[PDB]
Amino acid sequence: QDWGNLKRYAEANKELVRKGKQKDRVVFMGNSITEGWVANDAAFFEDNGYVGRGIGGQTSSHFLLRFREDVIKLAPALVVINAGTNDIAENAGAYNEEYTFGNIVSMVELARANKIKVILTSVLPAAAFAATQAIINLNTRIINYAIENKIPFVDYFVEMASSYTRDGVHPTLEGYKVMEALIKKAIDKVLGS
Amino acid sequence: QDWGNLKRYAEANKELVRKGKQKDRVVFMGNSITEGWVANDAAFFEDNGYVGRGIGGQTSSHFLLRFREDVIKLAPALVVINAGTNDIAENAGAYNEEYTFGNIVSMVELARANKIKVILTSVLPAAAFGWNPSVKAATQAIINLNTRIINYAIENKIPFVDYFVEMAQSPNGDLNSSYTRDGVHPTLEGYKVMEALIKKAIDKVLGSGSGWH
Repeated sequence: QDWGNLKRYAEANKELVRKGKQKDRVVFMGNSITEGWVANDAAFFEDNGYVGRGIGGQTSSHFLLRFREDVIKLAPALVVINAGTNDIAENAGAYNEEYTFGNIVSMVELARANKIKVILTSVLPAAAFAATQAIINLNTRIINYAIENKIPFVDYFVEMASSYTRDGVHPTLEGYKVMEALIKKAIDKVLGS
Repeated sequence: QDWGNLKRYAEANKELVRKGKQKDRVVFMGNSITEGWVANDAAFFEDNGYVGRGIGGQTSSHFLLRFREDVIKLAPALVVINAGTNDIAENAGAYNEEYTFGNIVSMVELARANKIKVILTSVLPAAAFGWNPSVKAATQAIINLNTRIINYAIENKIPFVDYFVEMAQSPNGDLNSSYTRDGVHPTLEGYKVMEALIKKAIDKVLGSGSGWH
């Protein structure tokens, strides 16, 4: 058993460490949208020196368990954390806003303890404006925390289903292309500052 | 679902916060050893203002998941971490020293981010019994993990309480046979050895809490 799925990237991490620490490496942590980003446009990551560490179906608890191996040990300059909303889908009745939010705080604090800059992101489903309440309440709580602690963040807007989404939840390839320009702006500002 | 077992102490944490803030609270994070310590010797915790947050069978990965709710949100002065016994025992999966040691470091960094002092501790010696061939390899893993912990403690000026050296026996490095009956918990005599060490170390960090006596 390997509940956190540290196995998923363990060999890939080994191959990275063998190739030497890298300037301005950015790690993307997240669930299926982050996983699907690499699947849909691997060259965006490879060309930019970005490392995708997304795993579909996972919660912020899994992210916290993988954080040291899949982020800290890669010695990145910056980590993009897409976490929060997916716990509501995945945990359904057991979702607890305090626990999810606390996992995000924990990863921010681990990143900062290791001199890794942070961008928090969220991909807000279109029909989020049943779980609307939980999604908005969590996103607003993260926004307030981000402002109070000067954490840059990016709220990707998913249109109503559109050449950018089929279901109003997940990006198409074209939807990923427009998320790329936006996240790059955020990253290059954070790395330059 | 609640793989970390945040449910175990959720209600007890609520009732603790209801009773108000305590300046010198110490939280003990741990597995069956720590859970059974409160069961066998509640007075040691109650008399000294310590809070036990042990859960049986749990690994350092569980502890990392529970750390914010069961340590940070209790606003303690200090957290005692004893982690590793079940990582090595493999009751919850294969053992990886890097993963386990890294979970301990992550807890230390979360503690420090929250102005909580840390005492790190040795994983206890493995108990030899019957026809269990895994015990000699577990002892080598325990000693190697404790070495990673103690060098990290030295590097970061963190106190390290060496239960192991006081509870192991020669030549095999396994548990003093007197110090366990069930192979899961120290006996009370074993807990008393651990109490003298950890209380001395807590009092060194926080000062004497004896009051007027």
